[PDB]
Amino acid sequence: RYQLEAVKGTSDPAMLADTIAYHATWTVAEKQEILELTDLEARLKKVLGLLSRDLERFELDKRVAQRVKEQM
Amino acid sequence: RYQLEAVKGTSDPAMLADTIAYHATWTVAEKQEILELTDLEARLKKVLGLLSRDLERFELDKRVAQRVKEQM
Repeated sequence: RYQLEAVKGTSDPAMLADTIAYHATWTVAEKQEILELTDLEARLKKVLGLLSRDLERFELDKRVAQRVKEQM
Repeated sequence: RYQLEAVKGTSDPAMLADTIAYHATWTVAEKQEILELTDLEARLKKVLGLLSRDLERFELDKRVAQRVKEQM
């Protein structure tokens, strides 16, 4: 959990947003598309949505695995 | 269950998993495959699934037998 200790110590939203977006390993094409934006709102919203989708898919996969265990 | 209760203080919980697998009635080949497995999580989930299935079979046997007495 050492990647969560580099997002504190300062009070500038832009730098923290940039480093959080960088820390999330995404595809290079989507990284370039994010970098193409001049503001941060749209890219932060996209990253948040992608992370929420990934968490939902992980939980769904675990629950489906348990359900398939019960089914077999 | 006295064998399992006599080894409560035994360390190396892989031993505990193997003993729980050995104390439940299924294929002896399955017992040997689980015991010789080096990893713990895989054997843990496999034995948990076997316990789920045999608990299901015994509970369904109990309710079937209740229906047996009711139908007679």
